[PDB]
Amino acid sequence: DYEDEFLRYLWRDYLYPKQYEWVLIAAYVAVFVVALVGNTLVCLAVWRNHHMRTVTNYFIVNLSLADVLVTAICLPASLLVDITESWLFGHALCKVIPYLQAVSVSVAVLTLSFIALDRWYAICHPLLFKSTARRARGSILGIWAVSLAIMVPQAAVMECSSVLPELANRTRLFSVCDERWADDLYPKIYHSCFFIVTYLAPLGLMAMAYFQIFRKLWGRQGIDCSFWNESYLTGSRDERKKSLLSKFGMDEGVTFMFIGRFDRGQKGVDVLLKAIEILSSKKEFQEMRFIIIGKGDPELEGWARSLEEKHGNVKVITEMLSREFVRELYGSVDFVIIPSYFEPFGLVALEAMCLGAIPIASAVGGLRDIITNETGILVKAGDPGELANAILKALELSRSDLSKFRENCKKRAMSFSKQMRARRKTAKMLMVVLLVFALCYLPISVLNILKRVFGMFRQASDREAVYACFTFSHWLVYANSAANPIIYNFLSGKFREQFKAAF
Ligand SMILES: Cc1ccc(-n2nccn2)c(C(=O)N2CCN(c3nc4cc(Cl)ccc4o3)CC[C@H]2C)c1
Repeated sequence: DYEDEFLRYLWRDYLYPKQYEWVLIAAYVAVFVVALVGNTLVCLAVWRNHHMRTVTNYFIVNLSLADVLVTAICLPASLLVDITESWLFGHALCKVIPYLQAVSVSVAVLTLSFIALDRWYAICHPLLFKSTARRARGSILGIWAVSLAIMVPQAAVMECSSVLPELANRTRLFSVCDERWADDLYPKIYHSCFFIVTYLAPLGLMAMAYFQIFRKLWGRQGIDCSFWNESYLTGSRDERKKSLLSKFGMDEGVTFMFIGRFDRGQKGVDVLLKAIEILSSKKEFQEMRFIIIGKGDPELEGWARSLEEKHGNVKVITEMLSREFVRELYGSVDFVIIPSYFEPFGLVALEAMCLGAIPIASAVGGLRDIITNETGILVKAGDPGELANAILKALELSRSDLSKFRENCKKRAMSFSKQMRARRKTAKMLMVVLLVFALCYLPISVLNILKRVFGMFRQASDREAVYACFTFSHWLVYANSAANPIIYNFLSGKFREQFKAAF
């Protein structure tokens, strides 16, 4: 009958001294200061400098401000509650602080989502990529609006109660803050939807987005620009060409060069050979030199050697060469032909371009991205005829200086390589941030979903370790706020620079 009543009456002053408290305090103040100075350093770094004012960094600022909010208001309250098992604040703050916590979690997740979306467009759909500062500073406002709108039920249900309800004796030592619902459907529904909205759906979506992003960035680390440059070549280019041609027993002429596996339906050496057969006539053919380098199918090798013994301006190399010598080739020949069928990386285009070799390549895959206007010739893949015509145009261009074209090739290759490297680094950082986020909010979510929907931890002496789980989960949640600036400091060069300069 009056068991809970009487037991509460007897044990109401039984404080149980927790063995590990000073470590919790130390952890909380550590996280507190680190999150504060870290996130403020983020905000300062971005706001002050102009090169930092990027959409990604505007969002990162939004995230940092969210974390600042949480760290300032909710972290100390969470510390006090978790240590003293009591609510030491007003009835108003009992609604406000958990509300601000929910809202800020929302803001954080949505921010990461917009980061992921922005990067997903920039990388996976470059053509549709629209991302001005006006969009960001206006989308952030939408994030805060929705976040401040959909969290009002939690503010509503937050109540500050103490002694067991329906009890005449309102005597108490301490009060506590918790949720008060009517129908038991309401808390289950709201908390399941809270887990879904603030964790499940956006982290799923972002998992997809970063999956596609990393799939698009995979294997694209760029090339060694320190190796692939003309600096290690001696003399003038035309004299290197003259030396090269005379070394193969040929005379001066507009030199084209293929390098790749002799494949049927990949590197397209067959397209090249066919194109040479097309060029076997015409007046222009004698003005051309061809150097076909590679090794693959015996049929294609024979097909090449036949041309090497038919036309005096065609040399075939099935010999194994060194990178230094390949470099020397790229810095000697006039044009390099990449008749690929689906070339996803086009490292030959980059490596050759860095050495002034002008690319004549099939408009497929990576090549399309690398070779733009005023920096190469692009061909419908597969068609030997259009390739031959491209070679003819190359010849008609060779009756001019071509030097600025080559310098354009160099610049394009270098900027492209640097861009893909920067891209890689950025995506890596954002990935790590998302990951650390997920791991940080995982325990509190598994606990909340196990406490508010699928039963609870309310029965008997099944509470002592559960409190410890909850305190740890809370601390972790706040530790994320300290984590992000550190992540930025290890994985973003510009943030490193600004974090150093701030001292
Ligand atoms: C302390 C803390 C930290 C993070 C939390 N989180 N889990 C998921 C998202 N974020 C929670 C938590 O379990 N939340 C979020 C909001 N809630 C809440 N209660 C709080 C009490 C204090 Cl002292 C300070 C902040 C508080 O936020 C009550 C509802 C419930 C869903 C609690």
